[PDB]
Formats: sequence, C-alpha cells, structure tokens
Amino acid sequence: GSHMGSFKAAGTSGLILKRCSEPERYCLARLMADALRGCVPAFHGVVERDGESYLQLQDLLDGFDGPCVLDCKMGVRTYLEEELTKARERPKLRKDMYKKMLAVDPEAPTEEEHAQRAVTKPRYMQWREGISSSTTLGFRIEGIKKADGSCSTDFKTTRSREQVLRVFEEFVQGDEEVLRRYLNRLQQIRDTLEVSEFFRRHEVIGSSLLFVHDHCHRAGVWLIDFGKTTPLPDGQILDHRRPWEEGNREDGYLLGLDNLIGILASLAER
Ligand SMILES: Nc1ncnc2c1ncn2[C@@H]1O[C@H](COP(=O)(O)OP(=O)(O)NP(=O)(O)O)[C@@H](O)[C@H]1O
Ligand SMILES: O=P(O)(O)O[C@@H]1O[C@H](CO)[C@@H](OP(=O)(O)O)[C@H](OP(=O)(O)O)[C@H]1O
Repeated sequence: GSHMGSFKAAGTSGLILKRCSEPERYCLARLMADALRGCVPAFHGVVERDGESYLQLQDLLDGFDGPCVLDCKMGVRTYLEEELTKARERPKLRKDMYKKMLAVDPEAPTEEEHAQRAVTKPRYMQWREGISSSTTLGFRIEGIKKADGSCSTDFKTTRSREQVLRVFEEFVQGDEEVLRRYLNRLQQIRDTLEVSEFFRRHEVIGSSLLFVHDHCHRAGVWLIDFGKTTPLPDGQILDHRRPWEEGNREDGYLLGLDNLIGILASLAER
C-alpha cells in the first residue's frame, strides 16, 4: 500500500518524498525521457518541506495489497573509482566499517587495520562484495520486507548461486504466477537496458532492483537509487558485462541481470 533514512510522506495520494541528491535528480529527470521511463519510479519534480529539497516519487507499493519487497543491489562494483583515489591520497579511516568486518570474519582485517581499529570505505565495500554474491554473480540481496510485517537484512554471506535461489524460493512462497511475472518483467527490463541511451552513457553504481508482489499475484520490478549513477566523459560508452579494471568504469550491471534472470528461470523449473 505505502512504504511509509531519506523518505517522508507526500501530500498527494500514491506519492513518496525522498531527500534530493544532485546526481539522483539529474538521473531521474533524464530517465523520464529515456527508454527506461517505465522501468523506474515516476519522478514528478522537487518540493520544499521544512526548508529542505525532496524528490516527489511514485510510491511503488501503492498498487499492492500487503506487499512483499526484496531489494537487490546491482553490479560487481558498489563504490565510485574516485573513492579509490581519495583512500590513497587522503584516507578517511572508518571504525564502524572495521567492527562490521570483525563480526563476519575476525581474520579478514590486516594486522594494520586491527592496529588502526579502522578500514577505508573501498576496502570495506570490496570485502562486502566478496563474501556476498556481488563479485561472482554481479548482484546481491540486501533485504526483504514480508507481508506479515517481518523484515530481514541477514544476507551478508549469501554468495552461492544456490544460496541466492533459496532466498528467492522462500520470497515467492511457491506462487508460480508471481515468479512468471517477475521473469517476464526482468526479460523486458534487460531488453530496455540494452537499447537505453541513458544506460550506455552512464556508470550505474549502487542502484537496486526492487521486487514487489502481493497475495493477489500482482508483481512488479523497478530500478531505484541513482545516487551514484554518473555520466561517462565525452561520448565514451560501457558494455556493462566486461570485468571492472580501475580506469574502465565498468559496473557489471548486465552480468548481474543475466545471472539473476538465470537463477529465476532455474527456480521456475524446480
Ligand atoms: N519509489 C519508491 N517507492 C516505494 N518504496 C521505495 C521507493 N524507492 C525506494 N523505496 C524503498 O526504500 C528503500 C530504500 O531505497 P533507496 O533508493 O536505496 O534509498 P537510499 O537510502 O537512498 N539508498 P540505500 O543506502 O541503498 O538504502 C528501498 O529498498 C525500498 O524498500
Ligand atoms: O550495507 P553495509 O554493509 O552496512 O554498508 C553500507 O553500504 C551502503 C551501500 O548499500 C553504503 O552507502 P553508500 O551508498 O556507499 O553511500 C554505506 O556507506 P556509508 O557508511 O554511507 O559511507 C555502507 O556503510
């Protein structure tokens, strides 16, 4: 029915407010005129609320009767290349990121990180990518909100193809119609991405696919979160499949989407 960090209730029905970020505002404005228009939440412009700027977005949960939601972070890389430059010239040591690391694998931090009780953001993000499915499959499950009100973010070590399949298997709860609709939507999204003027021109980092379904077998998928999506310089383009090597700005977005369609197609035959 309604999603209600960055989010606030909107005046108009079926809308949601999200804290304005300049990269995200640029991106949503472009996407409304792109092949991808139908694959992203409708963007209605910016509004002021308590002296601060908000994106007026379509509430993706509005069409659904008690929605189940899964957030899938897309790409082999989850940080901008500029973070790698900043961490070499002027590292911001992060003590929070060190404690999250210790918790999952106490042997993961180096002798110096242990001494620092702190890690760089890129180091933490590369580690996160490697213990989840991000590095190998080019996406990872971030979270589920079920129809019973229960939520989980317990997916940091969800890595193998079969582990990912079991999360989707539990998420769709044997609803053949929801899974068929999800696969049809993902096939149509892949086709739209492969012709999109926006997509060939932009490095898409930190974006998610939001899967939404309900007990009436309504099912939708949208791309969300363009806070780290940046244009390539002087008419350079990405294939979004080839491996990332510092300088090439490749995100593996379509490697991810390919693997995700493969896993859902496998689940459909089980
Ligand atoms: N347009 C939308 N309508 C309804 N729910 C949304 C919408 N956009 C995002 N959400 C929900 O809010 C969550 C956060 O979205 P996101 O755009 O990633 O926010 P963020 O705080 O900017 N980034 P992140 O750090 O990745 O969570 C999603 O996982 C959804 O559950
Ligand atoms: O999911 P966990 O393991 O908690 O890690 C978190 O992953 C976010 C991306 O999902 C990052 O956000 P980002 O989109 O890069 O701004 C956070 O970074 P930050 O603390 O804000 O510098 C980072 O801690």
